[PDB]
Amino acid sequence: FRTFPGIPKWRKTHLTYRIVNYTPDLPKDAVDSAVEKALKVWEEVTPLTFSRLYEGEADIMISFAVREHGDFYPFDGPGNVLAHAYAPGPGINGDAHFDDDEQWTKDTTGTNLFLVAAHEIGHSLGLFHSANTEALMYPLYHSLTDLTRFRLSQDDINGIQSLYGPPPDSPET
Ligand SMILES: C[C@@H](N[C@@H](CCc1ccccc1)C(=O)N[C@@H](CCCNC(N)=[NH2+])C(=O)Nc1ccccc1)C(=O)O
Ligand SMILES: [Zn+2]
Ligand SMILES: [Zn+2]
Repeated sequence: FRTFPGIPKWRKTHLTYRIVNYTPDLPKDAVDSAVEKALKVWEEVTPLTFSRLYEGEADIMISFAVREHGDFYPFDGPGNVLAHAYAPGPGINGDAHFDDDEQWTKDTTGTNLFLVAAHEIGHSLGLFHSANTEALMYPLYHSLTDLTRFRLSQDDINGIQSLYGPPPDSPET
């Protein structure tokens, strides 16, 4: 995890997101699921909340692109960069791009989209590669016998929480 020159942090908890386009491999709902999942993954370790917008300009407008797609980060075929994302902010910032020139799956068999989505989103949220191998923010793909149990490492939470931090358990004191 990391911050930025100005400290990454949205001024609102009620965030919005949107998938501009999908990949010629997965179904729509399936793709959106990856985000829906990535979001929840962080929702578990932040007070933040999310909402989808059938139309309009959402805060996190997730949009895929192959090869060149603006800026200076030209995709190229399958493999390599699976998905990249920038710190939070207007314009290029907040957004997240995947590789449309790559296969995708909804579980541990292909390049688990959600698994990748929870990484890119991390950049969007305001944290970068962490110092743990079990972490999904690590600069290397990481799977599990059962992703249905997957979780972010303390390394990841460290930042996501340090920048925010959800409330304690209700049934307490
Ligand atoms: C590209 C961006 N996103 C990562 C996701 C890594 C990840 C880890 C754990 C769970 C999900 C996702 C990514 O796609 N990394 C690439 C490496 C990009 C190197 N770029 C460069 N040198 N300019 C990656 O891991 N590719 C890859 C694909 C298949 C197998 C192994 C690695 C990043 O590197 O920060
Ligand atoms: Zn990009
Ligand atoms: Zn990364």
